[PDB]
Amino acid sequence: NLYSPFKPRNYQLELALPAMKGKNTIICAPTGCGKTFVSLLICEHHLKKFPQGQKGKVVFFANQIPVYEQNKSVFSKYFERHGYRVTGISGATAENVPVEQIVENNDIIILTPQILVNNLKKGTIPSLSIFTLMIFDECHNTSKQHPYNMIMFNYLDQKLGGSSGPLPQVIGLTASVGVGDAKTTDEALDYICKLCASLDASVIATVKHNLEELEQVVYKPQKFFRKVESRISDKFKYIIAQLMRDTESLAKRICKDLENLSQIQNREFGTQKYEQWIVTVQKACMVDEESRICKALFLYTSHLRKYNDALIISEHARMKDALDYLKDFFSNVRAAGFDEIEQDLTQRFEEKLQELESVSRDPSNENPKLEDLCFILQEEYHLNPETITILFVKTRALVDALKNWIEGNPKLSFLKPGIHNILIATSVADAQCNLVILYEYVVIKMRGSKCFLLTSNAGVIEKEQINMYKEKMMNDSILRLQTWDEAVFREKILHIQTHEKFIRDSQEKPKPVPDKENKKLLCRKCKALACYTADVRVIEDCHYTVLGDAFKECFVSRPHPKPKQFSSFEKRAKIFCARQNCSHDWGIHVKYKTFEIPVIKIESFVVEDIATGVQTLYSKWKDFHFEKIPFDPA
RNA sequence: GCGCGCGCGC
RNA sequence: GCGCGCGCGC
Ligand SMILES: [Zn+2]
Repeated sequence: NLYSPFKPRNYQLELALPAMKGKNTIICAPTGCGKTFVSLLICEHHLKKFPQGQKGKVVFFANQIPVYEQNKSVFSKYFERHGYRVTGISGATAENVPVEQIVENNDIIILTPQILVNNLKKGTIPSLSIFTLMIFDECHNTSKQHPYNMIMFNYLDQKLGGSSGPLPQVIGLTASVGVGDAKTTDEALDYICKLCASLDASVIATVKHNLEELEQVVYKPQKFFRKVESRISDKFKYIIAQLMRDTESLAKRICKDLENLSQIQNREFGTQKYEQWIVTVQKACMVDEESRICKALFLYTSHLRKYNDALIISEHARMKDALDYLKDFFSNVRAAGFDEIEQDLTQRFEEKLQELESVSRDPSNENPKLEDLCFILQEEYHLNPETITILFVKTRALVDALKNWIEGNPKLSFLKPGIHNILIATSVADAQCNLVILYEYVVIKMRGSKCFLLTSNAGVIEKEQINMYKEKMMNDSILRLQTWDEAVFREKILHIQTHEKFIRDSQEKPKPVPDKENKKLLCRKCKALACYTADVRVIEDCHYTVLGDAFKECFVSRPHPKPKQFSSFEKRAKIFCARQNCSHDWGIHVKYKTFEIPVIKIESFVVEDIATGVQTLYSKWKDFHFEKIPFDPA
C-alpha cells in the first residue's frame, strides 16, 4: 500500500509546501488522500536540508499501536536508502530500554505520546530541543488533557517563559479540525484558532489549487435522509414484554437485589442497553454453591437476551421474523438439554405462542418502514441495475431478518442478497459500493455513489444535519483565516497562548488536606470489611495496595487470560471478595518490582467512618482525600 | 490498576 | 459535574 515508489499527486506537493518553508502547519485533508506520503516528503526535506556537519531529529506521534507499527514500518522502509536510523518506542518497549540514549542514537523516532509525557515528567528527556521537527498524527486531539496537549504544554512553557534552546518545528495531520460546541461561525473560528494556538501553528494547509484533482478521487456520497414512521399498535411487544417481566421475576426469586447487581440503570426492553445490562449481570456472577445459583441466573438471563433480540427484530423487520427467531431458539433449547428451569421457560413461552402467532400474521401489524426500504431499492435499481448495494443494520439477527424479508419480497425479486453473484451485502460493521443504506443504523468513516439514512428517530436526522452544519462552519472559518496575513495571525495566536498559559498556571489545584483519621474499606457489594485505610500504600503516586497478611485472606484470585504489562507492573490476575457467594470485582494482582501484590480500586469499596457508621462512596482515588502513605520495600 | 478521548442521560 | 456506555493508551 504505502510501500511502492509513490509518485506525488500535485495536491500532495501543494500540501507539503508550507511545512517545507519551515512554517508550523496543520495539514488538513480527507482520509486516504496520502497525508502519510506528505509527511514522508516533509520529513525527507527536513532531514535533507541540514548542511553537512549538522543533523536533524524527527519525532512522529501515533495514538494507537496499529498506526505506530504501520508508520514505523513505512518510515523505516522509505528512509532505507538514505541511511537514517529509524526506531520506535511504545508501551511494549519501555520500560525495557533507556529512552534518552535511543532518542540520541536515532534520527526518526516513532512514539506513542504518553511515552514522551512520561519522560518529560520524569525529566529523563530534559527539553524538546533534541527534536528539530515534531509530527502529530490526528492532530485534532491536541486539546483538553490529551497527551498531545501535555507535550505542547511543555513546548509552550518553553516558548512563552522563554528559554535559550531552539524549539522544533511542529506539524499536524488531520482530516477534520473540528468546531467543538460551536453554534455560530464565530465560535467555530475561535475554536479553530484555539487549536492552532495549542499547536503553535501559523498555517492551515488545505488543497486549493488542485481541488478538481482531489475531488476526482475522494469518496463524497450523495447524502439522503428519509424519516420513516413506525407501527402504532404493537401487541407483540406488549406480550414479549410481559414474558420478560415474568422471567425477571423468576430470576429475582433466586437472586434478591438483582436490581443492584449491575450498575446500568433504568433498563428498557428491546434496547442495546438492556443487552449490556444482561452482559454485566452475567459478568457479575461467574459460574461452588454460588455457581449453581449463577447457572440458573445464567439460563434466565440467556432467555431474557433472546427476548430482547426478538423485540429488536420486531422493531425493525417483521413480527414473523422475531417469532421465527424465538421458535428456532426454543426448539434448540428443547433439543439439546431438558432442565427444570429451561422446560419451565419454554412452557411459559408456549402458553403465549398462539396469541403471538395471531398478532404476527395480522396484516395490520405489518411494518411500514420495510415498504420505504423496498421502494428506495426499486427506485435505485430500476434506474441503474448493475448497482451493488451495502446495507447496514444494527444486529446480527436483523441481518438474517432483512435477508429473509428480501428473498421473500416479490417486489424485490431482482435482488440476490449476501452476508460477484451478490447484489446486496447486508452487514453490521466494517468505497467501491455505489449504494449505501443505513437502515436504522448506529458512521461512514473509511464513481457516482449515494448514501441513504432510513430512521424512525428524528434525533438521528437532527444529529446528522447538525454535523453537516458544523462541517460548513469549519470550512468557511478555515477559508476566512487562510485569507489573513501570517503576522497578524501569529500575533493573535501568541496572545491566545499567553492567556491559556496563565489559565493553566493559575488554575493549579490547591494541594488537598488529608483526613488522617483511619477509616474502613468494606466490600461495596456484600459490605464485608476488606481493610483499613492505614494499611493502604500508594504506588507510583497513582496506584493503591494493602499491606499485611491479614488482607491476603480476604480476597480470592482468578488468573488473567490476558497478562498484559505496563511501564510499572505486570497484571498477572484479577482479585475478588473472598466470601464464596459475593465474588465482587476488587481490582487486580500484579508483579511489581519482583513483588506479587494486590492493586485495588476504590469504586469496589464503601468507606465507613469507624466511630460513627457514616458511609461514603468514591469512584476515583484522586477524590478520596485521606492520609496517602507512600509504598516502601520493607 | 491508573490515565485520555468520545457518545448518551440528568 | 454526576451516572452509564463505548474506544484508545501506559
Ligand atoms: Zn463482598
